[PDB]
Amino acid sequence: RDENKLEELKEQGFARIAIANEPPFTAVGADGKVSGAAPDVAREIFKRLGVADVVASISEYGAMIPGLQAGRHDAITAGLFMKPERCAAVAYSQPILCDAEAFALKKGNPLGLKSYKDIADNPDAKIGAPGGGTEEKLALEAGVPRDRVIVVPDGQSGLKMLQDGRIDVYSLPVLSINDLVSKANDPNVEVLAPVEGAPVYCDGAAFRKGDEALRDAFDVELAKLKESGEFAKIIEPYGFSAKAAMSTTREKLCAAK
Ligand SMILES: CC1=N[C@H](C(=O)O)[C@@H](O)CN1
Repeated sequence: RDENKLEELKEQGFARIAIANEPPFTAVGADGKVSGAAPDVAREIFKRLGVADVVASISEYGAMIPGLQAGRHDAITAGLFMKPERCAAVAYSQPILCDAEAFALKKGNPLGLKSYKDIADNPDAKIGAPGGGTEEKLALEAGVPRDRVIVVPDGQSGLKMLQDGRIDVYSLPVLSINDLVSKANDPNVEVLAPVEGAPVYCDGAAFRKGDEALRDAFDVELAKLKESGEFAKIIEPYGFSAKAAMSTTREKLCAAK
């Protein structure tokens, strides 16, 4: 289950992957099929490694690394963006899904919220964000107090919380917000993208430190997918940029900048 992880996954027939259900990063249809850019890439690569299918678990973003280190899943494939502190806890693949950050906001933006700092500087402003995710951390880092950063389980709840006036802003990656609002059919909601002063992130498939040999194998296929253009064929129908991911590396994103 360490150096010989791939072998066991092959003779097991499947790999356990962690997702959050946030299109177009991850998605689950009523059928039960797991799609989205991250699981499709993960699915294709595992297939190439002799691993016949993926079995997915839904959880919130903050439970993913703990679940991985506890050995509950074989990889995180969910748009879990590379950050120094995350990089120190897992063995990431090379970059896959890149995106900026966005705001879902009341029409006309009554509070003038354009950066995470704007939220911090207004004591009335509450921001909705996934628990343990990048947006929550960026709000906290900009100086939004804990009790004004509100944990939101998923996009549909964030939208509803915004409509109810529980939050003044809901924050996800641009592609996630765009997808959510276009399906929302709500003239009172408005998108602000990208968030001013917020970093641009890329994710990878995240593995246990002791599963680095599996990570290497996954990466050999990722690199071949990138080289052929097949990588672009999988992720770009979802709105992602292949070039962005190919323009940087794990080490650059994991660097303390
Ligand atoms: C795809 C996605 N990634 C963020 C993260 O990696 O924390 C989450 O906070 C929100 N959605």
